Amino acid sequence: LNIKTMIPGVPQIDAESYILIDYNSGKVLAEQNADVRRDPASLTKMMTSYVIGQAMKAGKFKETDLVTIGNLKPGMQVPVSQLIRDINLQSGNDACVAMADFAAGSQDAFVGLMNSYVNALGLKNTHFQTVHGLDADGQYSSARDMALIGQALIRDVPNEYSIYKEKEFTFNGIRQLNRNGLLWDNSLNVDGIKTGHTDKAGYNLVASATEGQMRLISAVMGGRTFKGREAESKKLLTWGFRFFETVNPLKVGKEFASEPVWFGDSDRASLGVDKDVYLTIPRGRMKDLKASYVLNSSELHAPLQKNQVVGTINFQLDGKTIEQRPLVVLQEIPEGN
Repeated sequence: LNIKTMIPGVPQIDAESYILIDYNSGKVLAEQNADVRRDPASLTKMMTSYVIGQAMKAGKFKETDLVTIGNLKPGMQVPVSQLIRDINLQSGNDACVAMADFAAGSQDAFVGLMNSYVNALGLKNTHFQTVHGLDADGQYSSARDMALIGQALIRDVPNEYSIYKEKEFTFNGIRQLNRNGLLWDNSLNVDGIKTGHTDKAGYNLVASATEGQMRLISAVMGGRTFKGREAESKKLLTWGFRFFETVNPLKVGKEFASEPVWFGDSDRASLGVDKDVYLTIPRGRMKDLKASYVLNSSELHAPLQKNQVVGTINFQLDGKTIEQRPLVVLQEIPEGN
């Protein structure tokens, strides 16, 4: 029933590894060697910028604060806004060392923070050695881990992430461009990430684009040619938006169902979810998306705690449950008698 339930063929991507994920759902739309350990090269500055965003989020320093350059010439004073624009748009290696020392006291302690953020994110194939990644040796990542770093940037530090769409900034009366060529592509709404090239790392790009409420993240690593620098990723984004859509069937705190309660201070339980429901399904099939729920006991008896789990919501497509979520009590019901 062949055109409704059709599974699209993934385009040909000329690179060694790639992954395409939906920012909200976390769904994996396409993947090839996504867990293979490779050199991220200057994609390493994504994690560097993540750690800086977290420090600014926590109030440790601000954009208007002044940084002294040490061992861009030594002893000049540069605002944080400039140094992080240099890191984010230009990938400047100087600015990474000046910021690591400002923020963490030394490079090594900063590297120590990079790698604990790797474990906090759950990344299983990334490890850093320097703040900048210049050393063609020894440090590694994967297309999957790099896209997950991209997502955490957008999610955890939105004030850091908003800097990556700036097209230009002025280092000292010197106008500097963002190096991410996809920002000027009028066919897409790209607002991110990082570009990097090393003869052994190949061409690498972590991009993010939006269409409607939908956000996609791609990571292509070890791209083989100059002319596919931007084009390969643009293929993959475009493909993902053409065949898929992300819908949001249920938000936190909304009443999904209502069920009778025995023995409490009220006779009805307001039921829902404790986390937002985002799903990624084949474009155009929403009106076929059905939701239903099953309870774990026949009668809901009091007491009920707020966010207690009393069942499961089953999201279905073609008689296929594509996702299940815990159904929770949205408002506490103390035992009445």
